[PDB]
Amino acid sequence: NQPTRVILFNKPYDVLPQFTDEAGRKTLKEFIPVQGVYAAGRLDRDSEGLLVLTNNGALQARLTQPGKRTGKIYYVQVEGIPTQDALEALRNGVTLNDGPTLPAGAELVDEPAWLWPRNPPIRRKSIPTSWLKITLYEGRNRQVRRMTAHVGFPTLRLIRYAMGDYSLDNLANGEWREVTD
Repeated sequence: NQPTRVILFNKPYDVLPQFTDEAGRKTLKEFIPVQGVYAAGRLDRDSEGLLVLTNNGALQARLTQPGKRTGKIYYVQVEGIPTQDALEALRNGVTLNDGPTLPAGAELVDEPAWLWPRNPPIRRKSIPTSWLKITLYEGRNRQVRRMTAHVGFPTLRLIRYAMGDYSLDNLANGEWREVTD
């Protein structure tokens, strides 16, 4: 039948997680000259980082089926310096307009050594920023951005480092690699 194709991509900012043309927007066609693969877990246009692309239904389901509790690790740049109480809330649960969140990982971290510049750069001189490592097991709309804002520390930049088995290890922004066996 259809030979399996699995590709990992480090998605740039302002690129859609798709191959289909979308008027006025940049897509994966500019980066990955492969047809027939699509996202196993879409990553927002204004997010960056790990995108898994495949043609295989089993893998798609494994990674995306609602309720599968697929783990995702994000590095998030936020305004201010989150308090211990705020981080505890992120770990335990907050209630968004669509309901409570599941328990999560949330830790204050150093700016990652592997970070690349964003073009354009983030959104101020007199206000510090911080980095969080957030580990989620759900995939609701703009979830990390909504959670951080909820507890008082809006997101400026969002990078998905890992999803399921996969990570960005050794993948520059805009680069892809094939996963084979």
